[PDB]
Amino acid sequence: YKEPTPIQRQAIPIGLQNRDIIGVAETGSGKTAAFLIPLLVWITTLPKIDRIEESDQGPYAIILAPTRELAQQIEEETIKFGKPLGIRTVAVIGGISREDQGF
RNA sequence: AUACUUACCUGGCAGGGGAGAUACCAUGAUCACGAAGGUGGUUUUCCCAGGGCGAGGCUUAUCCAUUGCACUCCGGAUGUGC
Repeated sequence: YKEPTPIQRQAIPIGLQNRDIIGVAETGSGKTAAFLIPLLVWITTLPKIDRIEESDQGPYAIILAPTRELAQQIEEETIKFGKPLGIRTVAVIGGISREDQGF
């Protein structure tokens, strides 16, 4: 990602203040990274003592999409950002086996 | 209702008798006439599995016939289960 897209330029700093956002822009405009980046900053800067939890307590974040097709787009991009950072992403969507999903 | 599209939930794999035997047919088998066999038929014997046909018999009631002398069951009809 060589340069921030417009939505990224403005939404990222608002997200870094923990503020809610309504972003008006269409898919293809770099929305996904705009919301992913403040989340990754937050997660990876928690103290290790605080990133510690022994029981599984579900996700730090949920990203809801209207369609399976859009959800998968988001997933692919989330993986490519999250893996290098040791951040795990799971897709709960239709068109996939419930065994695989359940697992 | 039907067809497709997207999203969500779901998601094991594999099959269709078996085992013998076949002298005969095909496979016209690459070494001086030939393989054996295997494979595919055919026929047949086992292990047998599900159907078809229902002769005969068992059981019980309505109607009909019967007043009959036997000691070899045993008139007709119709219907539920066997």
